[PDB]
Amino acid sequence: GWKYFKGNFYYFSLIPKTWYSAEQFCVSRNSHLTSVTSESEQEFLYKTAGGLIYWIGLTKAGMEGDWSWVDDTPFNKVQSARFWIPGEPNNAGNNEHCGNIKAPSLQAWNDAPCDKTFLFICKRPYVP
Ligand SMILES: CC(=O)N[C@@H]1[C@@H](O)[C@H](O[C@@H]2O[C@H](COS(=O)(=O)O)[C@H](O)[C@H](O)[C@H]2O)[C@@H](CO)O[C@H]1O
Ligand SMILES: [Ca+2]
Repeated sequence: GWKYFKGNFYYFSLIPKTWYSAEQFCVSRNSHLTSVTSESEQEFLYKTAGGLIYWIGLTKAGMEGDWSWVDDTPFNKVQSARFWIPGEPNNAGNNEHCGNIKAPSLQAWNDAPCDKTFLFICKRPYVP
């Protein structure tokens, strides 16, 4: 079921999970919840998501509560500003510490509670 895009395979889940249970599922398949580091990757993901919400590898880290990628890609605040839905991250209820892809637009990301269940997207490097 994995889809190939620019040197990576992607798994769009059929079953919803909390953010961490999803990450654990990805890790069990030698992958991680997906990072997003280019407009073309953002586009590939939101087009494939077809208007549905999917957990991605976005999650808060450090005392500052800075966003980070679970796959350890450094998070680039400047280059990522364009990828959030206007108004997000809005940290609703002081309890939105993980990130999903929501809107079918380059401006797609939202922060939501880690314990909410959504479909999720794993990313796995292809190694020739
Ligand atoms: C107890 C409760 O239901 N609280 C509501 C909040 O969830 C909600 O805050 C919004 O939550 C959405 C969730 O989007 S999601 O991807 O489906 O998880 C967005 O994150 C949005 O940014 C938040 O403002 C507020 C507003 O609808 O209503 C509360 O009652
Ligand atoms: Ca939010």
